[PDB]
Amino acid sequence: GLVPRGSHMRIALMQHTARPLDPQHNLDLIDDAAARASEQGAQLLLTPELFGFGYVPSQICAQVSAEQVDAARSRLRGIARDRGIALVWSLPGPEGPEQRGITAELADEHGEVLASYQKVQLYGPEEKAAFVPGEQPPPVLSWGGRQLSLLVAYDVEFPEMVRAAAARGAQLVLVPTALAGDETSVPGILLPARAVENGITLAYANHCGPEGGLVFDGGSVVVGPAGQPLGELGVEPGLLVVDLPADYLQDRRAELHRNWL
Amino acid sequence: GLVPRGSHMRIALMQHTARPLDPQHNLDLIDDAAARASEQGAQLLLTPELFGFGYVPSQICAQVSAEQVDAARSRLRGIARDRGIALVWSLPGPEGPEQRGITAELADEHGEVLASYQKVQLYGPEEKAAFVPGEQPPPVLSWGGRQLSLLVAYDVEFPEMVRAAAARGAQLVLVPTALAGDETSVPGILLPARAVENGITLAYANHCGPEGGLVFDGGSVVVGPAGQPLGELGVEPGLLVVDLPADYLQDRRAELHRNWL
Repeated sequence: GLVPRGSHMRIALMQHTARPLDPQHNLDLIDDAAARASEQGAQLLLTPELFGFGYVPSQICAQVSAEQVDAARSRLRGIARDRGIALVWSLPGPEGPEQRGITAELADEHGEVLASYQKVQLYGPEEKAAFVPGEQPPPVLSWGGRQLSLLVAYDVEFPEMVRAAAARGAQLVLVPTALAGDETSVPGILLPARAVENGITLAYANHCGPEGGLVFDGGSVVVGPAGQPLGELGVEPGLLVVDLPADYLQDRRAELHRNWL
Repeated sequence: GLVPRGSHMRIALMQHTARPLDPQHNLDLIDDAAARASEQGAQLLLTPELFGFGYVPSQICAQVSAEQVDAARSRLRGIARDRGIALVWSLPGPEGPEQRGITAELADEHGEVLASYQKVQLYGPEEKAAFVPGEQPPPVLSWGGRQLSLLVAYDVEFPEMVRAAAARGAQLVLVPTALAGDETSVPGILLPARAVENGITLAYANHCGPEGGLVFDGGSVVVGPAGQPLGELGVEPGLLVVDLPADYLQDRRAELHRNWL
């Protein structure tokens, strides 16, 4: 409903089913969600991993050109500006098909790209055959009165990746994902710990349905710093809208830890 | 009951209330538990943090001598040998009161000390006033057909510490603890993730009652690699006896992670 008293940030997560290799369809779905989110007074929309082309790594590598990626990117920056909402998307990277990774980018409500990130932790042999892993830590930036960061999918399952964001000041970590196979331990067990162990909030936006030979779990969720869900979806398409309201990060002996991994 | 078909390791956890500064009492409680565990066919007993002197950091520093610590240590090695059970205990370290830490040690059923470890992550200002932090990673060793490791209390709440054990081959991480204040997120949220994110089993043995001005939570638990409790206690004294039956550790990009903490 109405924006509450103690909240100045309202976010939205898109959970839907993409059509493999049909960016016009999938980007129309993101535009629809962006509009709906903005109508409900959200200031940012998070969407799932590789949504624009579908989660089809091998087919992205074989069939999607750099010019097609750029065309999608341009449309998404357009959606952010035209729907007046910050937008996090995930696309192949901008290089050629043999040299690019899986990315996440944040555009503000004016359409400016504020931050870009390449997935460090690729999942499985298909991703590793289709994409180059990222080599840079997660970005952290001020937006909306807080420090936001980006990670993609499998990345959040490594405590190191979330710690790398929180070490740089992250408060709100936004994670496009694509999680299939009834993997309940990721949102059920790992995400709450990532939140608690860093004192942060995490938003996790999944696909949810038949798509590319998989059946995605849905279960999109926003987890706060106590490890509790602030909002969660089930298995069907939906738009989750959430108002956001030990000192592990100081106590950790990082100079020793770094030598022990 | 009877040792089951698919299990060759049965462990026990002691959960009890210690009396501050009364090692004879507290070590008699460990001897009792060791006997009971051995009668029930356990091969190893895990006991809680600082149990022999009570969880009273400031008073340990002010009043407990190195010779008193050594006397306790000697009795514990005696209990392991005389009750014919491997034993994990936690005592002040062996140096003088201004130079020692909080330790965990594993003795085998012959009373041989197989491994010793000094707590790296001290909790709060009282611990930090009474003890020196450890500087060495967790030990890992073969016992009973598996690779065992040690950590103490607060250590397990850092993913880095559990990763350091699993990186060295740990399969079973044994954690004396002292957790008070109805801190449900530690066993409820963090321990299951430590298990899942490494593929390991963890045993967590707490105090449980009035002791040293705190009321300890109990909730001793053994968590398996799916994050599920294999056995758990409530808030009262007890002896938990448990039969033990993505490739994160390979996939992690440790050479990058180490630069990002």
